Amino acid sequence: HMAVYVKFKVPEEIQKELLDAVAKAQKIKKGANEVTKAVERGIAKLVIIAEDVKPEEVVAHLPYLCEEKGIPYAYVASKQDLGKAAGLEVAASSVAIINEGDAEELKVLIEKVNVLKQ
Repeated sequence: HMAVYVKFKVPEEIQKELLDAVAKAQKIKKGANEVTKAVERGIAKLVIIAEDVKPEEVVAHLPYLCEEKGIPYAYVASKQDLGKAAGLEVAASSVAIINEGDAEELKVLIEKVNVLKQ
């Protein structure tokens, strides 16, 4: 695979961690338009982007925006799965965690991602 917008590989074990962060979150934003607003306003603490978004242009601006705003981001395989972790019955291309369920887990998972992306 790897779409152009997928800038680093996130293995399955950290993908699960990401999904589980999303499911236990207290407040999220869902979908590219809401996610992009939340990064632009500086309320996202972590952005999670599906790898299988088509058209890819829906999410292709997100890694750049996140990097330019200092916001951590990473990937999961499935937008279906992402939408179910976010409490939906439809897919989500992207999720932003606004208020997380476990602070300490978020800070460990954000570092894990830093490392992946080096």
